Amino acid sequence: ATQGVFTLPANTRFGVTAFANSSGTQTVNVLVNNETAATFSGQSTNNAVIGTQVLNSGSSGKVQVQVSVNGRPSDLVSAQVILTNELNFALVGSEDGTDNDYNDAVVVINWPLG
Amino acid sequence: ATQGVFTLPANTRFGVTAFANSSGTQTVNVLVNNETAATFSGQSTNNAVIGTQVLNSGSSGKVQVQVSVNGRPSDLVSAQVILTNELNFALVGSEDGTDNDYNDAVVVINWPLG
Amino acid sequence: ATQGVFTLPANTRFGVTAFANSSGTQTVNVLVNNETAATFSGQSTNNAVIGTQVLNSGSSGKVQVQVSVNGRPSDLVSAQVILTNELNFALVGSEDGTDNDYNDAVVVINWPLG
Amino acid sequence: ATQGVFTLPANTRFGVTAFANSSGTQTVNVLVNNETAATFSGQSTNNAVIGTQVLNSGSSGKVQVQVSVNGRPSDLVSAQVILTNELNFALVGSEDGTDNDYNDAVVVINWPLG
Ligand SMILES: *C(=O)C[C@@H]1O[C@@H](C)[C@@H](O)[C@@H](O)[C@@H]1O
Ligand SMILES: *C(=O)C[C@@H]1O[C@@H](C)[C@@H](O)[C@@H](O)[C@@H]1O
Ligand SMILES: *C(=O)C[C@@H]1O[C@@H](C)[C@@H](O)[C@@H](O)[C@@H]1O
Ligand SMILES: *C(=O)C[C@@H]1O[C@@H](C)[C@@H](O)[C@@H](O)[C@@H]1O
Ligand SMILES: [Ca+2]
Ligand SMILES: [Ca+2]
Ligand SMILES: [Ca+2]
Ligand SMILES: [Ca+2]
Ligand SMILES: [Ca+2]
Ligand SMILES: [Ca+2]
Ligand SMILES: [Ca+2]
Ligand SMILES: [Ca+2]
Repeated sequence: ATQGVFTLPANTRFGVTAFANSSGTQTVNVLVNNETAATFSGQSTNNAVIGTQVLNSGSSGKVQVQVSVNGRPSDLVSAQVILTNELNFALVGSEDGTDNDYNDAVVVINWPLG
Repeated sequence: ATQGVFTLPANTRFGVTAFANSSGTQTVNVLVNNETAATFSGQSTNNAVIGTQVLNSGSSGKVQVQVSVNGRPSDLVSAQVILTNELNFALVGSEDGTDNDYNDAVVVINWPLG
Repeated sequence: ATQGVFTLPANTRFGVTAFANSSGTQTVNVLVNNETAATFSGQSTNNAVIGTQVLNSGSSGKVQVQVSVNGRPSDLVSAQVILTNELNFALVGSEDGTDNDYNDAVVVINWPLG
Repeated sequence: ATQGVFTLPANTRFGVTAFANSSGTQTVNVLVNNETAATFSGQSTNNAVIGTQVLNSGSSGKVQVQVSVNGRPSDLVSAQVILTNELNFALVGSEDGTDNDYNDAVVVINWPLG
């Protein structure tokens, strides 16, 4: 199944934050309407924040997260969860190796903001 | 129901990160085994990270998030989600006022790390 | 926070199914735009299906699950989860007493159908 | 990533229920101890319940859902959600064709019971 693709409400501000847990340097690309809107790159085995940014979902609402390590795409897992019919999380994990911890880059998208 | 209480695997490192979206100054207490382990505070209407830390869940695994603003406990919402039977998110939103956006302090707990 | 309220897409067929795990007889009311659209009643301590139905989310998309035992509202817990940006679950648990198992009536809403 | 595999608490009763939404007849296999513990079969495009059962999660607690249509494995998507730290849902969708609706068989596992 496709993973890391989410339809946000259109024209809505959202936060995106990435954490790293791997010996490999992680590159996280965030696309809005198929166009790169943010890129974070960092390395940590202690869950450091390698980037955080406020974006806007634009006219289409389409948001896609991609993760790669030294140019190789990581395998993604994702889901969206909504609490009290209001608070939204779009969640991504990724695996760059063999251990299937799926935390090598962890990406959290949250909305609404403000 | 009770919200913001999670049973993590015991003796396991986890990340905890808080974001703010409110005119009010948020005070976020993170309790492990019923004792305060971290306190994040700050103010933002733009989803700023007001704290991020690595903690150990200890012998009980019990982690609780509490949020105060204006000297009163915010109303909390929460859930835990597990992806590919490996990657865990414990999610918290909170409401300090009347608009029920539930984003005034947003807390993300993630594990495993490393 | 309000629980058991979900915004579905307008005019969309959805499934609703309820299970019982309590000595109390469970009554599950499903409202679509604030009007009762289905009602299930039954008693089981073994997860029996007390009702399943297909409904239409109608013009508003607003679907509300209420659970009561002989007219007394149970405490509710709920969330929505979306898998691969397409498959939606709206989940409800409920507690009619003191033990906090939250399974006394369990309600699953799923869409799309077909 | 692997989908449809969940760690339940060991030696614990759980409910498993499947719904069908496809022209193809769905075959849902539920494994405990890596061995088939239940199989549900049926055909519906209207979310019919094609099986519901109570099982014990066994020695390991590992429960796996597989779905096939005329013997061909469907692609699976899954996640687990925990509400109020008590009520657990393990959720599966499956895709037998080209439309990416992932509802062709929908499987819900819930625990605890009683
Ligand atoms: C090696 O590069 C694998 C890599 O880094 C490890 C430290 C660990 O985080 C592993 O999960 C990750 O795939
Ligand atoms: C007043 O302090 C209310 C408060 O701040 C607003 C800017 C908005 O974020 C609202 O959701 C929050 O409760
Ligand atoms: C009353 O007996 C309590 C009630 O029924 C029990 C059998 C058990 O399911 C409990 O969770 C429920 O609240
Ligand atoms: C075959 O026709 C495809 C199959 O059945 C359809 C009626 C629809 O449910 C589709 O999602 C499913 O894959
Ligand atoms: Ca890894
Ligand atoms: Ca890792
Ligand atoms: Ca608010
Ligand atoms: Ca706010
Ligand atoms: Ca109960
Ligand atoms: Ca019960
Ligand atoms: Ca399909
Ligand atoms: Ca289908």
